Amino acid sequence: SNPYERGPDPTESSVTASRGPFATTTDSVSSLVSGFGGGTIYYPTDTSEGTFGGVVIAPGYTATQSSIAWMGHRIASQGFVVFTIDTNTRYDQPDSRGRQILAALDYLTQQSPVRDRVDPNRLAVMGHCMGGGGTLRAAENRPSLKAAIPLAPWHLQKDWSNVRVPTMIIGCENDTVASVSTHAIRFYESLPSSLPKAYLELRGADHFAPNRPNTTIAKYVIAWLKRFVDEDERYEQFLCPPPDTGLFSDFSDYRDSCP
Repeated sequence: SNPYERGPDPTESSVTASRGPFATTTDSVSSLVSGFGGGTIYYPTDTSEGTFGGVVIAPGYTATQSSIAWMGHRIASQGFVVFTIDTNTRYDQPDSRGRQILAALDYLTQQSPVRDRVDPNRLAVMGHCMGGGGTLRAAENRPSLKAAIPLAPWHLQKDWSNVRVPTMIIGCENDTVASVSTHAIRFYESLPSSLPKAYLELRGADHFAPNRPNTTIAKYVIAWLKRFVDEDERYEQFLCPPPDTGLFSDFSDYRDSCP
């Protein structure tokens, strides 16, 4: 038995939906909170199935939470507590984002209005651009985390062989800000070979593809969160077998660790 399973058995239809089975609302967190620059918490209103996994998502350089908010209701409604932060300033570098992600996690589980709805043992980190570099760092530093999902990441450190948290890196094929050959793929290729991982490269997408609703991104994000945060093997169908990487797919490349 698995007590962390939430919601009905998933179909192609459910993973690609813009709103999953759970109704959601939001709490605001002011910038005067310490360790970061505030943000919005998206969470399910139904308590009857149990507590949910927690997820912090962080933006990129020069950007705010507006650039990631689409992920809030989208992911929370599949059965998660999702925290979209702002960083102290818009110009904080990756490792600083990393500190701040870690701080928003602690705030979510220890002090927020919705702490009583979050399982403090089941957490994940995601981010975009430098926020994704920060995501890598957070996972390097807090190996108790269940999942890490860097979107179009940027970081000067290329070697992430010390990461031990299941990691799905999502690259954008035509990224000229954080080109996949000097960022995303270098990171993926350095991950230990024993570690559950995946690299998704979106065909013909630019660097900002993560900042607007994207059905492909949402499906594999929801699946990776589900599989490792909730331990839920009902979502392994969407991860293995891997999908196709022809010119007739949304993916220009896909690497994995299957079975």
